[PDB]
Amino acid sequence: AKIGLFYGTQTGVTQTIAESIQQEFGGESIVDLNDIANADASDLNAYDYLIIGCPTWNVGELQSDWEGIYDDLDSVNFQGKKVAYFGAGDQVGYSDNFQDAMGILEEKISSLGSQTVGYWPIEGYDFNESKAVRNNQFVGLAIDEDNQPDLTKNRIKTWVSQLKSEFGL
Ligand SMILES: Cc1cc2nc3c(=O)[nH]c(=O)nc-3n(C[C@H](O)[C@H](O)[C@H](O)COP(=O)(O)O)c2cc1C
Repeated sequence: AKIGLFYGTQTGVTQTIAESIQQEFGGESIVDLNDIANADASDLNAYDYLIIGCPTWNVGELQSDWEGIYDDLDSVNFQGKKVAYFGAGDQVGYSDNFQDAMGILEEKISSLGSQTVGYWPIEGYDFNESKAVRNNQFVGLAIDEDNQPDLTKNRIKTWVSQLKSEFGL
C-alpha cells in the first residue's frame, strides 16, 4: 500500500511486467497493482510513491486507457511525490518511436510537480528516436518483450533494486 503501481495494457504484456515488479518489491504488502482502466485520476493521490507503466501503441501514442485519463491528470497534485516509469515497446519495428508513451507520461506528470526517479541506460538498446530519452538516459525502465525477452527478468531485478533506495526501502 506504500507504493501504487498504475499500468495500462492492450495485449497484456505491460500487466505481466507490472506483476513481476510487484513481486520483486516483496508483494502486495509493499506494492498495490492498479489497472488505470478501472481508476480515477484522484486514486493517484493516495500514494507518495508511484510507478507508472504504459506500452507505446500506434506509432508513438499512449495505450488507450492512459489516453483516456490523460486530461484528468491536471486535477492531481504531484508535488512531493516520487514517480518511476516503465514501458513495453518494440525497438526493431518502431525505431523512431521506441517507448514514446513513457516519455509522454513523464513529461506531463513531472510538469505537475513530481520528482522522476529510476533513470535507465540507453546503451542496451538499438533505436533511432524516443520521447522517453533525456540527456542520454531513459526516464524509466524500457522493456522489449518482442525483441529482448531474455533480458526482461534481469532488467526488472536490477531496476527494482535501484528503486528500493529511492523509495526509502
Ligand atoms: C499496432 C502496434 C503498434 C505499436 N507501436 C509501437 C510504437 O509506436 N512504439 C513502440 O515502442 N512499440 C510499439 N509497439 C510494440 C508494443 O508496445 C509492444 O508489443 C508491447 O509489448 C505491447 O504491450 P501491451 O501488451 O501491454 O499493450 C506496437 C505494437 C503494435 C502491434
